Amino acid sequence: EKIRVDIWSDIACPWCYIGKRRFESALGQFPQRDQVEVVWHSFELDPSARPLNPIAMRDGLAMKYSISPAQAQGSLDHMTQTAAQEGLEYHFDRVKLANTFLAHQLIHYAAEQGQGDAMKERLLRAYMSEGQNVNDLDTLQKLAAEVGLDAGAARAALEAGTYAQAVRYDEAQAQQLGITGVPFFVLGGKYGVSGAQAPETLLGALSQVWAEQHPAPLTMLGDGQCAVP
Repeated sequence: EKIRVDIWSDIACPWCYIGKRRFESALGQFPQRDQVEVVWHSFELDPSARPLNPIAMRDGLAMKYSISPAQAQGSLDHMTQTAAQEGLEYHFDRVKLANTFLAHQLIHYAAEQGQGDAMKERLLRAYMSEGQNVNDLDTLQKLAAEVGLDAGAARAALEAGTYAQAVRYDEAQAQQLGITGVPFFVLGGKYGVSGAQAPETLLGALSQVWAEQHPAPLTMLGDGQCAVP
């Protein structure tokens, strides 16, 4: 009697924060919201990224998509305004272009304490709005503390690379599934929703899945059978 939602996401993707808000709006409108299980999965836009790339986000975007810095800025402006409608105040001018592998590990650590979503949320805010470097261990330990985790233990887990493999397995699974962009939603292990779609769309998917798991009872009409006990 549960609905599983698997979400692949990168901390470095502004559409993932937008998508998280839109999914949260859909969940709020969904009558059976208490039956929904959300599982975040690791995705790295660029697994081979430098620990910290010193350049401005605008310039990194320009290089990535081979567009003018003016066009890249227009893309940043678009995402900024779109995010504001979700109650997100982005500051792309402060963004630190960090490798997110360790941050994804922290989310895995947090999820074992049952705080995966809060850790994900904290990291998205730290990256998109607060100009924090999510590759930096001090920073990650601090964010873990703010979420209410054992900050000493979290940092120990990060330095040990305890969840490094769990993160790579997440990314492999996305690759196997053909997920090449984020956010990506999987509902009931069957349905896929690509990108940060409208709450109405995600609500529709939730509703469709619930409906399929709870079909109308048949009218039984009044010499044996094989039953599985």
